[PDB]
Amino acid sequence: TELTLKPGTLTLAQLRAIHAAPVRLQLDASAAPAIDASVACVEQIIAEDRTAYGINTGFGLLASTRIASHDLENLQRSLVLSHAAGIGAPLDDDLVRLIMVLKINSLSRGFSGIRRKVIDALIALVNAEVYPHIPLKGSVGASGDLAPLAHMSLVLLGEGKARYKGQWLSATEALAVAGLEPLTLAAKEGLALLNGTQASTAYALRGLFYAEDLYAAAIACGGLSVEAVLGSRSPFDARIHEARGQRGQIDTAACFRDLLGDSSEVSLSHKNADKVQDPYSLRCQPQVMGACLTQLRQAAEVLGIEANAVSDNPLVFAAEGDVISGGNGHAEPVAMAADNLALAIAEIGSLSERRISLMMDKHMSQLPPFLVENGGVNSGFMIAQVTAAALASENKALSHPHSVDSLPTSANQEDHVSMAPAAGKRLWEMAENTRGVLAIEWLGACQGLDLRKGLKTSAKLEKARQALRSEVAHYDRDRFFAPDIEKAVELLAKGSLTGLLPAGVLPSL
Amino acid sequence: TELTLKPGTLTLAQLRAIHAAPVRLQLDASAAPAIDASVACVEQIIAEDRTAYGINTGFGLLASTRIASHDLENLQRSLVLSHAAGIGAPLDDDLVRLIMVLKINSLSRGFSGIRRKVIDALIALVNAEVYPHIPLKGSVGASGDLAPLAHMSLVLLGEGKARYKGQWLSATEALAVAGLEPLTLAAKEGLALLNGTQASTAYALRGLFYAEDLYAAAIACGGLSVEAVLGSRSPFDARIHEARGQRGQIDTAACFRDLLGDSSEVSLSHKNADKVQDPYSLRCQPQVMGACLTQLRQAAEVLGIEANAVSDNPLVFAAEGDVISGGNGHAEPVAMAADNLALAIAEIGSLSERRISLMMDKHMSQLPPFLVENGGVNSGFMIAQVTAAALASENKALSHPHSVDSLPTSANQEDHVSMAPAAGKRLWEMAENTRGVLAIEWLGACQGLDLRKGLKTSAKLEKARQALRSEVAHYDRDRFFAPDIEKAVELLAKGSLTGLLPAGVLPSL
Amino acid sequence: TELTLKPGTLTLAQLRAIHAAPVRLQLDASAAPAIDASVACVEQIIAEDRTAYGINTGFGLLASTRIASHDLENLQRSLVLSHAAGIGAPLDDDLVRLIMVLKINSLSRGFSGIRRKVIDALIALVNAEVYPHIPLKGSVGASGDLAPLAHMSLVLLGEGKARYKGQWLSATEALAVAGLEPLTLAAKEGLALLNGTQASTAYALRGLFYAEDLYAAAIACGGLSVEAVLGSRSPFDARIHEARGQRGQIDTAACFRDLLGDSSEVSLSHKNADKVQDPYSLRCQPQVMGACLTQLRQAAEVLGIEANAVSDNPLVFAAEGDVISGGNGHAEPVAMAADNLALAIAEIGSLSERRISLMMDKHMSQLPPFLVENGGVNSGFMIAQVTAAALASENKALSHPHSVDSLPTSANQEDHVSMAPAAGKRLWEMAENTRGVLAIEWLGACQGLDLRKGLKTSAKLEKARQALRSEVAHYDRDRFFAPDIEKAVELLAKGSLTGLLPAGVLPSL
Amino acid sequence: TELTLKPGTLTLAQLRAIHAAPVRLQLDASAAPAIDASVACVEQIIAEDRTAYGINTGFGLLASTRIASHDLENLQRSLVLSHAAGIGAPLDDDLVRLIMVLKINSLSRGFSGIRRKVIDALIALVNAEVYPHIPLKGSVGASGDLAPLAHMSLVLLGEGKARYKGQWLSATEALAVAGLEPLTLAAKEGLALLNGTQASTAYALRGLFYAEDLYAAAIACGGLSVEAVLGSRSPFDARIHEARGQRGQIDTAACFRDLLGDSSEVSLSHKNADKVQDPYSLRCQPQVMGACLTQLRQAAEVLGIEANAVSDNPLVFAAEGDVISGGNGHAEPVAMAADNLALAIAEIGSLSERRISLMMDKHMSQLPPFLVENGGVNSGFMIAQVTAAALASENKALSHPHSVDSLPTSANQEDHVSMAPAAGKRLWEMAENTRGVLAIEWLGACQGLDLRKGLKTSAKLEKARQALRSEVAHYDRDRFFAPDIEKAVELLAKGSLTGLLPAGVLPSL
Repeated sequence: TELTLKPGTLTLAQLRAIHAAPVRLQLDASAAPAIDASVACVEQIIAEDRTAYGINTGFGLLASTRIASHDLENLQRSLVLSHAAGIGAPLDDDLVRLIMVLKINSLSRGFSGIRRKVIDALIALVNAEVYPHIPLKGSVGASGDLAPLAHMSLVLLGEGKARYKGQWLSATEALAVAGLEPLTLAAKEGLALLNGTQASTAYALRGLFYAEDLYAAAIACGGLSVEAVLGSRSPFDARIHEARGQRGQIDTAACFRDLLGDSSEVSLSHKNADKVQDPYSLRCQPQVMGACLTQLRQAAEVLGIEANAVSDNPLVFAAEGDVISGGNGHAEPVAMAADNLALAIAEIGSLSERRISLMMDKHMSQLPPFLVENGGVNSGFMIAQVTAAALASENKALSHPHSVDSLPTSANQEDHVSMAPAAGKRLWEMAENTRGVLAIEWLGACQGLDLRKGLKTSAKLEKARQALRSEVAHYDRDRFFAPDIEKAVELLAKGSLTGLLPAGVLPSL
Repeated sequence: TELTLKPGTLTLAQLRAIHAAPVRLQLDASAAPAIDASVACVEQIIAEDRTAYGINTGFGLLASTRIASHDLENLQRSLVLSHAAGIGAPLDDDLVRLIMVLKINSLSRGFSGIRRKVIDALIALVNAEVYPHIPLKGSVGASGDLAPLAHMSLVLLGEGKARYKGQWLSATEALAVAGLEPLTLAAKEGLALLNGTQASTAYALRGLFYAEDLYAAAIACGGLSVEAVLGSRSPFDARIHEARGQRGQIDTAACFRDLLGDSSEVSLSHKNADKVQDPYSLRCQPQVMGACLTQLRQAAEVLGIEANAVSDNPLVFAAEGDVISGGNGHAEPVAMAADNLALAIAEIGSLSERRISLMMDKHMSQLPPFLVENGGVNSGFMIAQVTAAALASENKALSHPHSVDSLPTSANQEDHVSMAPAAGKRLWEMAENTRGVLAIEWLGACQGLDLRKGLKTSAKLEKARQALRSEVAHYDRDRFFAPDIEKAVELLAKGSLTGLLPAGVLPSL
Repeated sequence: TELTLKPGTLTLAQLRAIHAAPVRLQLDASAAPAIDASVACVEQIIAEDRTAYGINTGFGLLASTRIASHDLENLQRSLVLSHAAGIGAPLDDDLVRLIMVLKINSLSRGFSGIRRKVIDALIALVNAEVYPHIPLKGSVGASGDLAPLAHMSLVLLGEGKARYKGQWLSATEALAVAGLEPLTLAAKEGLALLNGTQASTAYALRGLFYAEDLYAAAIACGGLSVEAVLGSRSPFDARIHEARGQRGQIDTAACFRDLLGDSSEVSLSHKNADKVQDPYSLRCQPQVMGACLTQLRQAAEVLGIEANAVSDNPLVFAAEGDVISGGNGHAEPVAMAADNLALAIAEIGSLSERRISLMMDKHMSQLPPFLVENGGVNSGFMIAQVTAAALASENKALSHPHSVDSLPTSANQEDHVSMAPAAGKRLWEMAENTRGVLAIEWLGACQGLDLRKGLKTSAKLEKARQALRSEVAHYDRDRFFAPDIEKAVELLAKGSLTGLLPAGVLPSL
Repeated sequence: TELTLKPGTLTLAQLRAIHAAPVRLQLDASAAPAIDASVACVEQIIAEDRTAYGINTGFGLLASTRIASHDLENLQRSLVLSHAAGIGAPLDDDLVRLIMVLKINSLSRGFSGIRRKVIDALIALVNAEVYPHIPLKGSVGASGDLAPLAHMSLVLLGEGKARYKGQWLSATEALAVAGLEPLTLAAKEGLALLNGTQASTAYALRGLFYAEDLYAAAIACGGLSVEAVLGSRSPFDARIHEARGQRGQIDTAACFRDLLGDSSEVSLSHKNADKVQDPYSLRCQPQVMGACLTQLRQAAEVLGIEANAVSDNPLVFAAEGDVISGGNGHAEPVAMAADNLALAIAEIGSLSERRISLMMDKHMSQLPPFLVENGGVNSGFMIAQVTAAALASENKALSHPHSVDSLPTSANQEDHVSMAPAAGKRLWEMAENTRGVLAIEWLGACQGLDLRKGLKTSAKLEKARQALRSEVAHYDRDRFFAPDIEKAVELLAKGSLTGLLPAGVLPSL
């Protein structure tokens, strides 16, 4: 798991890996020159007793006031302490890891004027699997994610706390595990740490990875449902999608053709396989899942760029000798990317729920009502369908956009903000909702196919069936339903179906 | 502390108490007649070989078919098992208790035809402080809260699991704690347990109780903020509110006058107290908070009725010998009550946030910028304000209504539902958001008052100052900020400020 | 139509009539003393050279500075002219009248310090049916409906324009139609006219009247649909609704029983009336429409009061000789009331849409597919149903609440506002959507009942059938569909079915 | 204006031109072979008495049943008549034009099996500027825009009505104007006309064009606002945006640099140009407007493809001799493109409002309060600002996604739909809101720059001042404000500032 980072070149697949599992990283040697050059430029500005806002200038009245080196050193600590004003649930370690790596990535490009040694400290925490406490809420994604990044930065100073092996350690305990001792920040370093969009970006990246996972599961589940109700393959005909010209849809049908094949034992099992027209939940899968693929591709485009962005402030341009203040802390693009992903995740679940609904209806599924025999006496999947409906509906309200709101802070200087952290975070729960729907679709279609005694579907959809049946049995007589849904959900969360989808379809896969 | 329950007569204050703390209850002697008559009618139907859907009919083709009663018993168990298809986090014990008591309340009115012994089993679990596991999601609040209620009912059967003294026990161990053994259900009892609106109702009642808590706190917090910035008392003059005629606003201004009084040491400290106009976030508090009061009163009224409703189906009318199938499981009124509460919770937070923003602006507060001295190098409350902004903004999307959505379930027999569980559960997080804003407002105004060296506000507001300062000190120089927010939040959560509000203002207080 | 106004006592029924048609009004003689005393108190303040903000002070630098009387009058003009900065479509005459009468109503209570003669001028425009141009957008309902009330007030000054007999006139031409000459305003008079919540309130009252109209039509439409698909009357049994205890639902089922009766020739046409269970869209009509009724009642309570409110600023209390600045211009209660009404109008239409969907499904309706004979070649109501689905869906997004948003204006002086105008005006379009759905249900049910050859429904529902068939014939063979829907909508808009409803059920009826 | 249409190759710039103004078009000679082959494939299927769904089968019972050719002509008429079930206001002529051209473009690709004469008829109507009546609402954008396209198609049959020179004519008169006589449709032709996404796509393309128009105006307005308050040009430094890597932001800052230049007479007027820090509303224009550019680009990509799509059903593949039923009538990609455009239009307006708020604040603008001198008695821009706040706030609710909603229609065969028409049409009003805000910003910045006596801004920004000042004078003393806003809005609407923006930035420009 050893990543040698060339700053600014992380790929979405690399980000997914960093999000998914611990990492051992090292900065590429070629990053050192620009990083050290940046610090040298700050050191010269101060050595020449020059005044540079964000570098050695104070605040408010002192904003046009050079600062005594002792006080400059002190100002750093005070900024981090006061800015660590976040609240709510701790982030989990995988997400904290991602955030730390994005900050390392950005700092290591050499425009922030921070000492290499502080970057090395963050790298050491990551390699040691020591994860600073970071509370979920507080950032508005403008100037940066000041509070969550400040909470992160506390551990560096020997403040706050960090998790190691699932247990909270004091910063000193935690630093020691990393082979570190508390740091003392210099000019510009507090700002270099607290400014930026890494929390916002990390929140949205997890939303993306979830959206991708659910896309991949939905193609396999949708394939099984088609098979379970003896659906047609004609909706996936390449000529249909070429004639439309929508690329998400073209690629989506291609995926369906890949998992389903030209036919199967089960589909060959009935004289007529298309005779009657299929419902839209089946027949329009390429169009709807195609619209979702494009959506998440559009988001991923924006987020993969932001993961490599230089997002602090002000920026140090050592090549010019320049220090400049811009607005890259404003995470507006991130906020809209998260609101875009919301549409994708919601509609993936909505279509799956209608496929479940379809399999529940005797007049449409060519299956026993509620997917069970002895129907007078058994309810079978009846309430599972209800749970799917509850989950799906939830996503309509959750899809309301956060990127359209803003409140001015600090006497109207921060007078427009992105609300990107909120946008990204709601995607995690929408993904839980859509994950439960798909898990119930999975259960339904596999039950259904079982009822077409001994008949098999395609090679990849048989693997999908086998993966489920490894944990949950055919539903005979009524039994406690919930645990089956729990197991299906966990399987999906573990990416059990992801490997079935053709590679290079999804942005980070 | 012993509740002697006359079914159908629980008050909002009793409901708050059950939600807040354990309960010991017993049915009033006057309850037996209706209960016994109800069961007798069901027994008579079955004895008279009569057919009654929901009593002794099977399902589907058997909807119009009497069932071999021995099969009838099994049907009850199959219903509970298959209907227990809920998903998500376990509800906490306080909410399970409330749900159980609501179901006891309803069944004990004598329209459900259930055996007293089954009510008694539930009463024993409550009194033994044994709380069946109930998953958060699944119900759409139409037919009833089938999934959460079935999970609850599993324990009665010796299935599922229950929490005791904070630990999960097997159903049989749990039952034994309560002095019970597994039950065998009889005719209509499965449906009597599963149908109804008790989960939805419980969810929205927790939402009301939080909304009331936050209202009370906001009156005190807003009172401190007025004093901190040397605001006027003129906006609260009773003649202003009488001339408008809105009762929420009239009662709200009366509370403000109660807590602030006609003047205080602090207010008498400045020559002019009204000369200049105060901003709307001050001047319009009775108008905005009064609107919120009304909204939560409108909701309280609906939920207080629903807490005493007979909500299962079909209903047994012993007096006429009738069993009738209706739609009382449809929780539409609860769903709209919860969406109504959302507006209150959001606007209480929005107004507090603007009061916070006011306190940060030197040109508005007559206080040091960001409420701290040594401004050159100290940020003070600067990021806490941002956090307040993030929390409040979140509430805008969260207030999108759930009561306006619906999906047809079970082959379109259940073709319209309420989505009340979703509506009420989101209030809990909205309340965390607003609670956070108010904690920061509380922190700001006490800080700000502190800077008016040695001056006191009114008798009640000084107690509010006292409560906080017992956990969180005055902010001198920048320090780790978040722990102070945590502490103020917890204080608020514990109802530290609720007692300051005058009697008989809030529905359940 | 002569209304003799006793200010502050208008009823919801009186407000409906004013909204519905031209009015001829006059002030009750008993109102003169308080109005005249209010003016004298202002004149005394001015004469005693006392300084009163809102009365004789300028603005900003002059806000606490008396102004030369010559300027005092000029100030009045500049306020109206500068404040008339609204935009968008002209309000129609009915709404302009409502707003005018509301401002007459509030001014006439004698707390505003305005000359009776200006009130008289307004009354004169109303009675002459001369309606000032007022643009739709601009107000945020905080301080008042400043822009729309400024536009209205222009005409009093001989500025702006007014509609008479459907044509725009110059203000001078317009004034002369009303027997008036351009007015010159005195101290406090500009604020008295522009401050207040009359535009917000008028917008929300029209939404209420619409919601009410749609409620009544939905009871009759719901009743026809029950008859068309041979649904049961049992869901309306009074005992069911009594047992729940919700007053809206109790009253709603009373209405259904009123129009349906115990039975009908059609209902008696089919052996079984309860055998099979009705779909929720039928069976839960009392529960859903009852929730809607409660909502619109809760809204009505708040708006009927606001219609009688004294909402300008500052307020003059001649009895004490006091002038007070308060926040009555903040229309938060009206904004929440409108957001509440949104839930009602949306859910009335959602339930209707589902009933339409039921009538289209041969497996549920017991009617030919799509309600026409010769289905192999006729599409019948197939696309009309789609149109109803489009209309219902729109209302989900339109139901997003406006009362949860705010932007600070006037340098954070007006730092919290209500957005009530936006909240109320969207209700008109939501009503248009729900009216379309109901129109299509009406057409559907009458068609379906026609197919029950010669069978009659109840006496009031046959009246419903007759009202439609007088304009729209039975659908034999496919024909241009749209003109049918247009006619049904227009019929509903004109209240063709409102008279069927029992009196005293809806707030203004 | 003579377009020679090569089917499937329309560019966004061509689509803009078609939306903006009348067109004379002709089919390229290259289109005939495929058009003719498709028809011939259809005619041969019928001549061989083979059975083809959507070609020669009836409906319902006849779903698998050929039709007597005479009846086949009748079935086409019945389809158009019954499907013309739309409702609401008439679309404007420009939009009807765009729809007709899109339908011609699609049919002309030769996959629909429609006679060239039917295409020629639509082309004739377009060339004659005869515009069939089409009602705004009814379509759910799945199967197609059946209702609006049927309404359009009526005229072809000698039914319905059409607008010519602003007047409604009967279909036959309209047809005569185009040199036509009523047509009789052949097999599959009704479906070929009614199926597809042309209405959906036309509605969203107008939103895109509006969004673009407002982007362009916003750069010029934002530029004037920077100059008016003496803002810095440093935020636009290319190195800042290069370091982030976002292309939308890069292109946007480039645009700001183009319009502003390195400096101006006004900017050189003040010693310091960056000294003081600018608010986010200024400083973060590249970041926020860049995110908006990206959003509309992502939508334009999808819509550009969709304007050229083959979207009816079923499709005729003459090459193979195949007729296939697919889901291209499902307009999901268009629904999401519209919801995406909503975020852009909202945030452009939001940023514009905050710049207006900045300009009103004397502590922030370095200009007189409310942009007027003699402030004691003049209110100046004070209420214009409130109007902008109202408009901007409206867009938050309107931004709620429509693409996340769906209802099953037509007996559960159309069980998932896109709601693309609603999604696109809400953009038109959101653009009116944002246009109003930008108009007010324009007025304010020019007012303000005027107050920097005699000083000029950049070459392009002076043209912007000139454009406005040609219709609206400097604001001296308070005056009727609204007409100035109307005039500014009209100027913007006519594209007055669009030409200032560098070429190659916006998708259709």
